[PDB]
Amino acid sequence: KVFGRCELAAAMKRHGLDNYRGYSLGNWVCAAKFESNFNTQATNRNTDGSTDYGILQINSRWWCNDGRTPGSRNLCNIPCSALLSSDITASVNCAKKIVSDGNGMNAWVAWRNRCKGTDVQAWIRGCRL
Repeated sequence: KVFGRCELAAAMKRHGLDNYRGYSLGNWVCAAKFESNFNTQATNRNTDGSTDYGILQINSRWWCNDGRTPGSRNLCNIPCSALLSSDITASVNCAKKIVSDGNGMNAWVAWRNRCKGTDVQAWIRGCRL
Protein backbone atom coordinates (compact mmCIF):
# COMPACT_ATOMS: atom_id res chain seq x y z
CA LYS A 1 0.00 0.00 0.00
CA VAL A 2 1.29 3.51 -0.77
CA PHE A 3 -0.06 5.80 1.93
CA GLY A 4 -0.76 9.45 1.55
CA ARG A 5 1.08 11.69 3.93
CA CYS A 6 -1.91 12.67 6.12
CA GLU A 7 -3.34 9.17 5.82
CA LEU A 8 -0.16 7.70 7.31
CA ALA A 9 -0.02 10.40 10.01
CA ALA A 10 -3.53 9.39 11.09
CA ALA A 11 -2.65 5.63 11.14
CA MET A 12 0.52 6.30 13.17
CA LYS A 13 -1.42 8.43 15.68
CA ARG A 14 -4.09 5.81 16.07
CA HIS A 15 -1.36 3.25 16.88
CA GLY A 16 0.21 5.48 19.56
CA LEU A 17 3.34 6.49 17.71
CA ASP A 18 2.79 10.20 18.01
CA ASN A 19 5.07 11.61 20.75
CA TYR A 20 6.33 8.10 21.49
CA ARG A 21 9.72 8.39 23.19
CA GLY A 22 9.27 12.14 22.73
CA TYR A 23 9.22 12.04 18.91
CA SER A 24 6.41 14.11 17.46
CA LEU A 25 4.24 12.71 14.68
CA GLY A 26 6.06 14.76 11.97
CA ASN A 27 9.33 12.99 12.85
CA TRP A 28 7.69 9.59 12.17
CA VAL A 29 6.03 10.74 8.94
CA CYS A 30 9.32 12.28 7.72
CA ALA A 31 11.19 9.07 8.54
CA ALA A 32 8.65 7.02 6.59
CA LYS A 33 8.81 9.42 3.67
CA PHE A 34 12.56 9.00 3.25
CA GLU A 35 12.83 5.34 4.29
CA SER A 36 10.04 4.01 2.06
CA ASN A 37 8.30 6.85 0.22
CA PHE A 38 5.24 5.77 2.18
CA ASN A 39 5.18 2.30 0.50
CA THR A 40 4.50 -0.58 2.85
CA GLN A 41 6.00 -3.02 0.35
CA ALA A 42 9.39 -1.31 0.21
CA THR A 43 12.44 -3.53 0.57
CA ASN A 44 16.16 -2.83 0.42
CA ARG A 45 19.01 -5.34 0.53
CA ASN A 46 22.02 -4.28 2.48
CA THR A 47 25.63 -5.00 1.74
CA ASP A 48 25.78 -7.43 4.69
CA GLY A 49 22.98 -9.57 3.30
CA SER A 50 20.33 -8.28 5.70
CA THR A 51 17.19 -6.66 4.29
CA ASP A 52 15.16 -3.62 5.33
CA TYR A 53 11.37 -4.03 5.24
CA GLY A 54 8.29 -1.86 5.09
CA ILE A 55 7.30 1.72 5.70
CA LEU A 56 10.11 2.28 8.25
CA GLN A 57 12.71 0.01 6.60
CA ILE A 58 13.17 -2.22 9.63
CA ASN A 59 16.24 -4.47 9.34
CA SER A 60 16.40 -8.27 9.54
CA ARG A 61 19.83 -8.21 11.26
CA TRP A 62 18.14 -7.43 14.56
CA TRP A 63 14.41 -7.02 14.41
CA CYS A 64 12.55 -9.60 12.30
CA ASN A 65 13.04 -13.07 10.85
CA ASP A 66 13.46 -13.58 7.14
CA GLY A 67 15.37 -16.90 7.25
CA ARG A 68 18.21 -15.46 5.19
CA THR A 69 20.23 -13.31 7.54
CA PRO A 70 22.81 -15.59 9.37
CA GLY A 71 23.54 -14.88 12.96
CA SER A 72 20.71 -12.35 13.01
CA ARG A 73 18.20 -11.81 15.79
CA ASN A 74 14.40 -11.39 15.69
CA LEU A 75 13.80 -8.94 18.59
CA CYS A 76 10.33 -7.92 17.38
CA ASN A 77 9.34 -11.64 17.19
CA ILE A 78 7.83 -11.38 13.75
CA PRO A 79 8.40 -12.56 10.22
CA CYS A 80 9.84 -9.70 8.20
CA SER A 81 6.93 -10.14 5.76
CA ALA A 82 4.62 -8.79 8.49
CA LEU A 83 6.34 -5.48 7.99
CA LEU A 84 5.08 -5.30 4.40
CA SER A 85 1.38 -5.46 5.18
CA SER A 86 -1.11 -2.77 4.30
CA ASP A 87 -1.92 -2.61 8.03
CA ILE A 88 0.97 -0.84 9.79
CA THR A 89 0.43 -2.37 13.24
CA ALA A 90 3.46 -4.69 13.10
CA SER A 91 5.72 -1.96 11.81
CA VAL A 92 4.56 0.46 14.53
CA ASN A 93 4.95 -2.08 17.34
CA CYS A 94 8.45 -2.95 16.17
CA ALA A 95 9.42 0.69 15.65
CA LYS A 96 8.43 1.37 19.31
CA LYS A 97 10.95 -1.28 20.37
CA ILE A 98 13.68 0.09 18.07
CA VAL A 99 13.28 3.69 19.21
CA SER A 100 13.41 2.52 22.84
CA ASP A 101 16.82 0.72 22.33
CA GLY A 102 18.97 3.75 23.44
CA ASN A 103 19.70 5.76 20.28
CA GLY A 104 16.21 7.11 19.70
CA MET A 105 15.36 7.81 16.08
CA ASN A 106 19.05 7.79 15.13
CA ALA A 107 18.34 4.09 14.48
CA TRP A 108 16.90 5.28 11.13
CA VAL A 109 19.73 6.64 9.06
CA ALA A 110 17.35 8.51 6.67
CA TRP A 111 15.81 10.21 9.74
CA ARG A 112 19.22 11.35 11.01
CA ASN A 113 20.31 12.54 7.60
CA ARG A 114 17.10 13.99 6.19
CA CYS A 115 14.68 14.77 9.06
CA LYS A 116 16.67 15.49 12.27
CA GLY A 117 16.94 19.24 12.81
CA THR A 118 14.49 20.10 10.07
CA ASP A 119 10.94 21.48 10.19
CA VAL A 120 9.40 18.07 10.61
CA GLN A 121 6.02 19.55 11.48
CA ALA A 122 5.68 20.36 7.77
CA TRP A 123 5.00 16.65 7.25
CA ILE A 124 1.80 16.79 9.20
CA ARG A 125 0.84 20.39 8.28
CA GLY A 126 -2.61 20.71 6.94
CA CYS A 127 -3.67 17.24 8.10
CA ARG A 128 -6.91 16.80 9.96
CA LEU A 129 -5.51 15.23 13.07
